[PDB]
Amino acid sequence: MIEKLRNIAIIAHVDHGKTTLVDKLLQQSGTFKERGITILAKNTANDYRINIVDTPGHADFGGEVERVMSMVDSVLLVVDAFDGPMPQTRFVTKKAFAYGLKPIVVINKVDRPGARPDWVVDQVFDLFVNLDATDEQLDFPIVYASALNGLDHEDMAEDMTPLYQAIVDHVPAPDVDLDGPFQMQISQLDYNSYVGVIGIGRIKRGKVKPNQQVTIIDSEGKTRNAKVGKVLGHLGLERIETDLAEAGDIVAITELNISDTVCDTQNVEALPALSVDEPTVSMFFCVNTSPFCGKEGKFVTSRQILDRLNKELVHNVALRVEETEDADAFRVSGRGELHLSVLIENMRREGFELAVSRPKVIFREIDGRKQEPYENVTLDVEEQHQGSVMQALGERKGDLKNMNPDGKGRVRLDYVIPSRGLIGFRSEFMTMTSGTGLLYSTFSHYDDVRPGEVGQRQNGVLISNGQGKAVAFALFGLQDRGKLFLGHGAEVYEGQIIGIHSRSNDLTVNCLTAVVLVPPIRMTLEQALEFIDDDELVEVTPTSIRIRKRHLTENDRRRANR
Amino acid sequence: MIEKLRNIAIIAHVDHGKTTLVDKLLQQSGTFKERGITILAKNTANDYRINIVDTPGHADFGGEVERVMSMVDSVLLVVDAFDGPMPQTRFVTKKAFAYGLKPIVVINKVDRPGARPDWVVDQVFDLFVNLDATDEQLDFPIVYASALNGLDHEDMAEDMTPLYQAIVDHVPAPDVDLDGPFQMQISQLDYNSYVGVIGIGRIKRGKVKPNQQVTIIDSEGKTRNAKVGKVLGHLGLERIETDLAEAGDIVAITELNISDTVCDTQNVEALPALSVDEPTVSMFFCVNTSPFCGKEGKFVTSRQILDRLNKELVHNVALRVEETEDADAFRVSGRGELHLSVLIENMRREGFELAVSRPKVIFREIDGRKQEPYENVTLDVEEQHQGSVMQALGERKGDLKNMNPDGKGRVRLDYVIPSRGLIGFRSEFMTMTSGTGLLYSTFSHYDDVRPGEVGQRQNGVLISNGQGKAVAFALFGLQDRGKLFLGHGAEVYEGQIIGIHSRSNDLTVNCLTAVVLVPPIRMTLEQALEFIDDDELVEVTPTSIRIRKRHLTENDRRRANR
Ligand SMILES: Nc1nc2c(ncn2[C@@H]2O[C@H](COP(=O)(O)OP(=O)(O)O)[C@@H](OP(=O)(O)OP(=O)(O)O)[C@H]2O)c(=O)[nH]1
Ligand SMILES: Nc1nc2c(ncn2[C@@H]2O[C@H](COP(=O)(O)OP(=O)(O)O)[C@@H](OP(=O)(O)OP(=O)(O)O)[C@H]2O)c(=O)[nH]1
Repeated sequence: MIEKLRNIAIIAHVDHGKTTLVDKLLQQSGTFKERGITILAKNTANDYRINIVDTPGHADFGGEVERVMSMVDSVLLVVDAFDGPMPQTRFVTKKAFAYGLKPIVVINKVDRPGARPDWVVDQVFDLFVNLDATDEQLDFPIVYASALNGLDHEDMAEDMTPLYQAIVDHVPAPDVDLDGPFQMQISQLDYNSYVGVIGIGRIKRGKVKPNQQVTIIDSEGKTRNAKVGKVLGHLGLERIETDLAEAGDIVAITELNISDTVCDTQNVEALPALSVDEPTVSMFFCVNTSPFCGKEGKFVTSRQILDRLNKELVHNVALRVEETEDADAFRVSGRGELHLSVLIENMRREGFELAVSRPKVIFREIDGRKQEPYENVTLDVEEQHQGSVMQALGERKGDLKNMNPDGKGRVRLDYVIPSRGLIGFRSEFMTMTSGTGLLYSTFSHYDDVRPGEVGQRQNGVLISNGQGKAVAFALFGLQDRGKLFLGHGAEVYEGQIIGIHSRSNDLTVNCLTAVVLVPPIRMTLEQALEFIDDDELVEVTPTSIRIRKRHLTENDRRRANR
Repeated sequence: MIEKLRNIAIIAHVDHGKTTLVDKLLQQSGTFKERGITILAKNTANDYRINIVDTPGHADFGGEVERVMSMVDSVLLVVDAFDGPMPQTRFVTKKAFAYGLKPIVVINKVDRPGARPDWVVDQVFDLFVNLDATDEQLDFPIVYASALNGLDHEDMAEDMTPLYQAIVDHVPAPDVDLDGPFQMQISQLDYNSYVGVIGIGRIKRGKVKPNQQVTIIDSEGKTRNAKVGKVLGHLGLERIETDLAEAGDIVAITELNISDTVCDTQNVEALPALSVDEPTVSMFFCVNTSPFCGKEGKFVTSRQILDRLNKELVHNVALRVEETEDADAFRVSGRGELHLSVLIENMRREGFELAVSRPKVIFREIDGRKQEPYENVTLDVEEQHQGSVMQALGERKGDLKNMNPDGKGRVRLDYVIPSRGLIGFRSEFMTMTSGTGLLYSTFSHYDDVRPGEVGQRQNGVLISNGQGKAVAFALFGLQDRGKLFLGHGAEVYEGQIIGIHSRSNDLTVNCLTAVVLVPPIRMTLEQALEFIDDDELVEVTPTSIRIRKRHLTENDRRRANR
């Protein structure tokens, strides 16, 4: 059972000719476009299973495939005999060397009259070498292939059985331990409207029963298990129990994640592996409980938000979601802020109403000291805006690297700064430069702490105390103590922010009780996200953005004290 | 002599009150705004010298100050008693902790009626702590200060002698070796119209005589020495010989560089230290020997180019220049390509005529394997231009990190690629996207090799064979075999490129002998630089850009064979 299994992954390009093979290969199945993940070719002339996971030619985002070939121990790279190798395979293959197994080349479309076998074999070598190995040698691989089912190999018997061999000879079964505690890391992931969350992966240690307690790793939660199932033909069928080394799937746990892990409960722990897919930012997703409880849009009862969040986790790799104590709340994490602000803005137009907390970083503990994540920052501002921007960032732990003046009168700057400290300067490096704040930046890596808090705002806010439209009567008078997000006539409610206060402390005012008034500010989504403190939320609807305190009345604000 | 010296550096901000102190401090000098680098306060009630190097409040580019405080062992930070600490000192000071000595706080303007001594001392602590230390403690420092020459310290005798002490107590003399072979690394740098190149730095080992042979390090050259001089008052005066630990200056060697080194010739070698100021790119600067030998501009005879190159090396820190075998040629290196293309474009408008070779990288040998430099690349292109840009970079060793789609229909991409391989895609990622090729990128660090050559072009070129204007007679006929940088009527010469050829091989054609002609391409400076091969040069004048082969006639091209 253990030495039988052969875990591999297919790769093909615009020459749509994958299976094709598998389809015809099915010379076993139930003897008596398109999918999937995966397909068994359990065959003989031993009854060896052969799990075959499709590696997508379409590059998803944040690198899906890293996870795919972490399962398998070898690969199948199909190529056209007339065309030759192609650029869409370069992304996959270049990632199948460093990690990393024996490959198997498959020269298809030989049955074509327009075809070039000797030339393609030679064309492979030169583009295949540039990717090191550094073996091959064999690299065998170097088969014929005919979907339609001569010269070179063989030729030519049952253009099928010969291949079988190719896999079983050169691809080995995974070095994994049958016995001991159960252990598995979840490589792939998917979802269904009723069924819930789904697993998929190889099996590192032990075995699994349908009803069998387990524990989640990276954090602590240890929810139960219910139903389990494996793979046969183009289908996923149920199973009572199975051992090891099997690309078999699973349901009824948690939320669960890509690069997550879950083993037994005794004599185990833990599971590492990042590899470079870990998230860096956390924020909450809780349902809108404010005075527009399902007014402006359509989707509200936390049931469906979960679905909407889950369904993204199928083809969004760089994303993690987590369950909470209070069930109308979910912590959603990702590769960045604009990786999370995309999710939010997409849901607005679909017609959602909900609220999200402020982005705190993921200080992922890397070896002794509690490391946090940093970004390589690029600025292009005018020379008069340098002395300001140097000051504003030198206060957020702004270590400068290589400023480079560019003749013009315009100057370039290259900072590196902690993610935690880079929350807020997206508003200010625009407010300073006055439109000409050419700036966006990339993630670098995990570095030490600042340390201590650094990305905190000064100011308080001008808070309301009732429902109604803002008036000349109030707004022209309130706006002397700092600025405004709103203007003449706008339905507000108790617990909202209409604007900024000129000092650090906050205020509760009434807006209902020579104007001539100052327009308001354009606070967009991500600007609202970066803005809020550790006691404020961002109310988002399909129509406009409004910001609120977590507690509505002035006295409910005074309640928060421990 | 050795335990006497005290090497320190001043720091002050908009409160222009440096010296001020020094000026009045001169209580020795020759007893019987502005400068400089540096000033001695050789005094007593031992005759201890005190070299004082000004650290500029103006941030230069590529970090000048790293080098400044590499000389000194402590610092003097002057501050206003009324105002307090300021943002321009944040850049300097934050770099005086990690490397790194005892500081000395100086509370000036106490004599002002508007002044706040107790408050400033307290204001220091909080902004001074955020920069770790992690001592202080003392941190003493904490003196009075009156230019005009009470409460707190002292007070108050000769508001001058007390200070002297402050330096001599807490600042130590440098741990350096009097004896053995001579050794020194050149921290600062400057130039004069006749005199030549100048040194400046501390003294690590040994001593120096005026006429005394020596050797340069990082490479091999071992040119002679002629004249040497030290510091007394606001002046640099000559000296017969001096030992160790002395911020003393020097002339008549080489070219010479910042972060360069030069020791004896026996029992020595070598000098390290980068620290992060090393260059990454090399290109040549040779005089224009082509058929516009001093036509369109004014400056040509290699004498003055050297001056122009040298004078930049005073306040351009991220730059290195080197001498050659053929004296009408100089290798100029820097922190990048656009750090070097700025120098070039500036010289054009001044009225220079010269030529430069193609940028090859600086594969600086970092530990065993010959490492080369890499860049964090950022792309913002439209979704239809992704599949192209992935192919074009996957061929230049384009390892993708974190692609991030942004809802719109526009997509973001974050590559990392070897500098060597990123030469050329600045033309192509514009030629693909068709104006919308939002791209510039930052240096990352030194990584392994590709390896092997990767940033080489395919095509040959359409080369001329005589002087005259391009005609309908030729150009409409030549342009069938690839494209053109020029059009109807343009004075050319033998050995120039007018355009591209459709295959990899080159061609020699005549342009003098239904048109209707295709306009030409706009080949700018940096586009011309990235374009040329390892046997082509870029001719730059104050008027327009033209590109040529290194050898003029077709037969002179056939000459290059070994
Ligand atoms: N001559 C030849 N062609 C091959 C071979 N393998 C695949 N093809 C071609 O590929 C197309 C389908 O792509 P495949 O890659 O085979 O589909 P698959 O993902 O399900 O394997 C077919 O085009 P189609 O017929 O237009 O599509 P359909 O009508 O089959 O749907 C078929 O002609 C081969 O060995 N020889
Ligand atoms: N009250 C007071 N002022 C101080 C003190 N130290 C410096 N200053 C002021 O600083 C200005 C000059 O800047 P400094 O920093 O002293 O010049 P420096 O670089 O040569 O030392 C002077 O202004 P100025 O007089 O307008 O310039 P000038 O007429 O002297 O050129 C002077 O009034 C101090 O201890 N007390």
